[PDB]
Amino acid sequence: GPSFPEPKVVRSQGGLLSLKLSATPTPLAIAGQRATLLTYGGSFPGPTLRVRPRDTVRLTLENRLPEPTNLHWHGLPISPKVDDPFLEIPPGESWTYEFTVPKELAGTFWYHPHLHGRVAPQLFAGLLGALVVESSLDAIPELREAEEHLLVLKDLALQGGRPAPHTPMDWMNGKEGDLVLVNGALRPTLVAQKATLRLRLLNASNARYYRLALQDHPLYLIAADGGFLEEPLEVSELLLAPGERAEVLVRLRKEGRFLLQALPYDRGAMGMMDMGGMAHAMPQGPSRPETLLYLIAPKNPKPLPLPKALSPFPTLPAPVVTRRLVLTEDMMAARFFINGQVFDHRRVDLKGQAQTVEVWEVENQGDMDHPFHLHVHPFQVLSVGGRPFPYRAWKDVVNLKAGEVARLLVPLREKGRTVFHCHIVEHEDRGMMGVLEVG
Ligand SMILES: [Cu+2]
Ligand SMILES: [Cu+2]
Ligand SMILES: [Cu+2]
Repeated sequence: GPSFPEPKVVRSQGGLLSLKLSATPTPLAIAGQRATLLTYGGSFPGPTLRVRPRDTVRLTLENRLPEPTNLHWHGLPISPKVDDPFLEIPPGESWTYEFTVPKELAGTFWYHPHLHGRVAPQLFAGLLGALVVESSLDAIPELREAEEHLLVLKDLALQGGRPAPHTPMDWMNGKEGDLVLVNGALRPTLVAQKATLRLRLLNASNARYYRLALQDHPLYLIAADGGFLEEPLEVSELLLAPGERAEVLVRLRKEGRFLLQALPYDRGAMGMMDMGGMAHAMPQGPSRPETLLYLIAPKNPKPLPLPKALSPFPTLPAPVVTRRLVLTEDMMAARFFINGQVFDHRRVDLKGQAQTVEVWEVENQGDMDHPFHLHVHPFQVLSVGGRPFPYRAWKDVVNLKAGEVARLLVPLREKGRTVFHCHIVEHEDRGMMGVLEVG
């Protein structure tokens, strides 16, 4: 096939994407070995769904797993009566998700399970896929002429031909695997045919971070989790925490082979040591560097000019309330808290008013990085760690290093009961989740 593997794309037809998708244990060949994963649509990753604004999506999920499951339409500002974090599809049963894609939307989104207590093993086993909302901005020449690819960043560990089980330490840290894959392939080669690449990036890992850097090149950020920036932003590297997305332009500068790497990054994962005293927790330190893919430039590359503008970001109404949510950890118990509490599906933690704007101050008082995710209501990151954010764009995951405060501007959109949680999904399963009701 193509030198660069990418998930099969399913496109809406005549404004309708109608698709049956099974969640099933699936034999397959992955990274040169046979393994049985849990997949959507028989593939790892699941198929990429490509839609336009105002399309209707009608997705029937058939659960052929031995445990209940559901879908989270991660990043989509749709109703929590559709993107229902409390829904349970029992084994053997089916459920149809039907929604309209919002008119003012563009970017890379994704779908994965969100059944509390079971997310980490199901996501780690292979249950995820991308959703792309294509926009009229994709027709400006500087983007239309670029060579576009999706890069699903997800790691894996195998044991006896199956996803490796979760250990107690995995529940504390979030599980990372030794197979660091792109679109389910081990260090694939991308033989570029054009000098400008447009790369949609998705961190679909349980817990692994990707400190992205392309050898000898900057990256030009053009979209965050949930929409375009206002103009391209040059970066030397780009950290993608679990659940985050980005879109970048790569302007290949000369012929040759360039490594795209996940540079060493210390997210605060912990190990245990015994040095004659008692057993003590000790930092794992930075991750070892990983090569994600080999990028081969074309002959005599002459990249397009960057676009001068992308999408203006909405001027939001003045906020009507400021909220403070404090993240803490009990590492040895693998328990994780928001404002001193663990998730309870019966308890409403925040009550807000639809079509008002709130300021959310999220403070990480733990020692690990925590990627904070809010369902249903995309937000504008104002600042993190006391540093103003260098661009305006819709995000739905914000990474907090130890001690940092993020200030978010949160317009409340669809009414209903939804959740916010750490997207180290082990931490969510172990209680770092709360309930927001919008009325
Ligand atoms: Cu998610
Ligand atoms: Cu969630
Ligand atoms: Cu966390």
